[PDB]
Amino acid sequence: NGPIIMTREERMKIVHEIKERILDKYGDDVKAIGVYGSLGRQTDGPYSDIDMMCVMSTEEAEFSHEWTTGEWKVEVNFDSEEILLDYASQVESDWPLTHGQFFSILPIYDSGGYLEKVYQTAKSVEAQKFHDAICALIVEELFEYAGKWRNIRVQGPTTFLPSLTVQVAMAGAMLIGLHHRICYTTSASVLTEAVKQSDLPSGYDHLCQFVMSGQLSDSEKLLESLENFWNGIQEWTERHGYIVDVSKRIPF
Amino acid sequence: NGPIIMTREERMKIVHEIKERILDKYGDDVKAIGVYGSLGRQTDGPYSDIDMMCVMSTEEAEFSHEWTTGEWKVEVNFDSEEILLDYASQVESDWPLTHGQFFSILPIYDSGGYLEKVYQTAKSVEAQKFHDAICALIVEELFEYAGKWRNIRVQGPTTFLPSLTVQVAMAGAMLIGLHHRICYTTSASVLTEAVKQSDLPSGYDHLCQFVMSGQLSDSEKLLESLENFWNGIQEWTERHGYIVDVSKRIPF
Ligand SMILES: NC[C@@H]1O[C@H](O[C@H]2[C@@H](O)[C@H](O[C@@H]3[C@@H](O)[C@H](N)C[C@H](N)[C@H]3O[C@H]3O[C@H](CN)[C@@H](OP(=O)(O)OC[C@H]4O[C@@H](n5cnc6c(N)ncnc65)[C@H](O)[C@@H]4O)[C@H](O)[C@H]3N)O[C@@H]2CO)[C@H](N)[C@@H](O)[C@@H]1O
Ligand SMILES: NC[C@@H]1O[C@H](O[C@H]2[C@@H](O)[C@H](O[C@@H]3[C@@H](O)[C@H](N)C[C@H](N)[C@H]3O[C@H]3O[C@H](CN)[C@@H](OP(=O)(O)OC[C@H]4O[C@@H](n5cnc6c(N)ncnc65)[C@H](O)[C@@H]4O)[C@H](O)[C@H]3N)O[C@@H]2CO)[C@H](N)[C@@H](O)[C@@H]1O
Ligand SMILES: [Mg+2]
Ligand SMILES: [Mg+2]
Ligand SMILES: [Mg+2]
Ligand SMILES: [Mg+2]
Repeated sequence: NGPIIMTREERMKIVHEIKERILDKYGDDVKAIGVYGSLGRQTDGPYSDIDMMCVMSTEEAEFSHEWTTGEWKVEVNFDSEEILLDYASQVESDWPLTHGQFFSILPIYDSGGYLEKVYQTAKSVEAQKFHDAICALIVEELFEYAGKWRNIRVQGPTTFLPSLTVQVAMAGAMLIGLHHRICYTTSASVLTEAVKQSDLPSGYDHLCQFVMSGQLSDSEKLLESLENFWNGIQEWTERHGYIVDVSKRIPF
Repeated sequence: NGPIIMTREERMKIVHEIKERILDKYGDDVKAIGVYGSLGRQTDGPYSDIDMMCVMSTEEAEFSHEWTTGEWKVEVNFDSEEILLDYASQVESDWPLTHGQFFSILPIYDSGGYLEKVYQTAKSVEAQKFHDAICALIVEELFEYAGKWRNIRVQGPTTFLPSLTVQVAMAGAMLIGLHHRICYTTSASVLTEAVKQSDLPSGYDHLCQFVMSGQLSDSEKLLESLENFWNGIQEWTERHGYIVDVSKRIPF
């Protein structure tokens, strides 16, 4: 019934059982096996799960095995070296949430320093990619969110405002992480680490304190905190040179 | 800045200006042009944006133009017929959130009934795809969320509980939408439409009204409501046959 409590040593025993199954099934096509997530960081809790990544020599390989035993859960990703390195150098809007997995890999099997290659690739991403992701985030996510809460103020529904506020605070956290080109430790610590960073957009800290405390019932204060954060954004982007093109009416 | 107030008539003027550029640039490679989102449903609000889809004849075409003028925002997706039809028949975990776009397309240009083809494809998916997506959702998301809030109870951080509770309520809404094979109208109405459907898992209704009202500060009331919803999941999946074999420790 649900995830049960497990200690670190029992989880690692499962990891090596899976590693032996992987090597028995795929043999010399396995280049490397590593553990990421909290278990790879050696900070797994009693109810933490298991996340493993495998580097294959197998040409264009990209698949995953994700299952439960009813008591615990495992996910194993299988990728070719080319596919994995390409993904590790691609900066999407949620890069600060996702790509921390490449910075604390616990090696389990490695025939040729592949896990070190993935780490070097992830930490050497060209600065321009973060600049482009920040500008895309403002247009694709933040500008759209602003239209949604401004609609809520004039026509509702207020029952969406708590969920929307959570999404906006998360998007702002991604914006800060992209600026500092720093990945957050884990999903549970995204907002906690975001508000402790420097160069915050004005109004972001105040907005986060609603989400972190759970006080999301005052719709008129939420709308005002969102509006203050939005105004802070375009300040913030012109100070750091993240300028968005608003000049073309049809840009194709 | 942000999105300004616009009327429906101003939005439709922009749509026909964009369609007119599309035909000039791509000519006979344009199979169809349609409007989706709230404008395609003719329920756009004062701050709503513009969402358009374009079916191309050029095989493997898949690109998008998404921009702002500082005052309003537009997104135009360009897809080949095969890529679009394939996507319209694939049932992911967020299918109830995304695939409503194929059920209320406002036609603007159609050289061969392609927009009707996309609609028929979207509504003619065999039930097995929804059964598999429901089972995948429980393993990949709900079981994982249960481990995360159980970690919060024993080790924190409690500041993540409001955001996690919102994610669980959304995942439950996807679960209900997949069961009934009905997509939600828009993101703002996901929770409102989810709790009005029949055959809900026990405890989901109570959990949603925490999220819909914004009262997410009582951490222990949230944790108990989450556990009740999780218990409701097990009876609900048991009763409807969304069962996966969980007996093997490594099922590959
Ligand atoms: N593998 C290389 C590369 O991966 C790409 O795919 C992405 C992404 O699409 C995929 O997400 C998976 C979903 O597609 C699938 N439906 C369910 C899986 N559970 C998803 O896995 C990822 O998301 C969960 C989130 N619960 C991660 O588990 P966890 O919370 O325990 O976190 C462990 C560590 O992983 C990082 N992290 C945290 N949150 C996320 C999210 N939301 N996405 C991705 N990574 C996250 C964080 O550092 C944390 O410490 C799970 O580990 C994670 N794998 O996952 C991969 C990227 O990993 C493409 N398939 C392709 O380009 C190529 O294969
Ligand atoms: N086009 C065929 C197919 O699309 C696939 O791509 C997906 C998905 O990856 C993509 O999401 C876009 C992001 O990748 C991009 N970074 C930013 C874009 N803004 C995203 O567009 C989609 O998400 C927004 C969410 N705000 C949608 O806008 P909106 O709130 O105005 O909603 C309009 C209508 O669209 C439906 N809807 C609602 N929420 C969503 C979300 N989260 N995703 C997708 N659709 C949503 C709903 O019915 C509502 O009435 C935006 O319209 C939407 N396009 O978008 C497409 C899926 O549409 C692949 N690229 C590929 O398989 C192929 O191209
Ligand atoms: Mg984990
Ligand atoms: Mg995991
Ligand atoms: Mg819209
Ligand atoms: Mg839109």
